[PDB]
Amino acid sequence: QGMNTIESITADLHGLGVRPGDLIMVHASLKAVGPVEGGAASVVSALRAAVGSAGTLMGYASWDRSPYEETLNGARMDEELRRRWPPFDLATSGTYPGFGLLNRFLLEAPDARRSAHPDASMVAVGPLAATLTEPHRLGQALGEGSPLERFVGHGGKVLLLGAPLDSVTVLHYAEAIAPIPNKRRVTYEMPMLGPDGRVRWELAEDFDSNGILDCFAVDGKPDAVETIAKAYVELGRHREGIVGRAPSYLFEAQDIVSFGVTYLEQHFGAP
Ligand SMILES: [Mg+2]
Repeated sequence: QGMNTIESITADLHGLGVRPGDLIMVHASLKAVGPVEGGAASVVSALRAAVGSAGTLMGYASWDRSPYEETLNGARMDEELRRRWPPFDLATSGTYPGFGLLNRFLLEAPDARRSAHPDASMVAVGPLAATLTEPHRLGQALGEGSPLERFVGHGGKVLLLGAPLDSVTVLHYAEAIAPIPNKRRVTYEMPMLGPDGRVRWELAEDFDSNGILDCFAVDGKPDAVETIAKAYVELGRHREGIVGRAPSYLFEAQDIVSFGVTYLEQHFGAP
């Protein structure tokens, strides 16, 4: 039909390998998925149907008003602002649109929870929701201690619904743990909520999310996430298929992270 349905999307997910009980991190382009009856909310319903009440869904929500670049690497932050930057509120603050409209609807799903790192904020729904979303500290955006580390430890799977291979966020965790030199770092500041005296701008120091090494940080050229995912795809371990009208991928998170660490060691462990 012109519009896929909750049930037809659930069938496509199952055919791609999603199973009841799974922990799924989703990156979607809902335009690639195409019209579904009831819109993006019905895509969440289908995913929930696919993983059952025991499964957990997860998404990279971030924040539509994050001051990442405005505070990046000791930038003179322009107090022209006079600090009326909107506070990061877990329930009301918007998601970063670049990571997909679906994260807004995961947030609206029943009993969904959201992590407190404003720039790296994660949404999760299901038994593992609090486990995944707490703790989430400045300086632990995507690496050790982050929700990504626990997503990998709990056997998560990465679902791309028409999103490109560079959107595989769990490979930022592989970047963080890979025993190689010359890894790039950044610094920025975020409005925290500390000892309930409102906003306290606090500082983070973390690995660079836009290029872990110099050669991966060039514009117009593949970053490490894309480079590694493409190389991993050649093994034929992942699953591919259509969901709705979107070319889609399902990856085992432990395996692609382990591949990514191996890849980075074999290629950049020399310097
Ligand atoms: Mg369990």
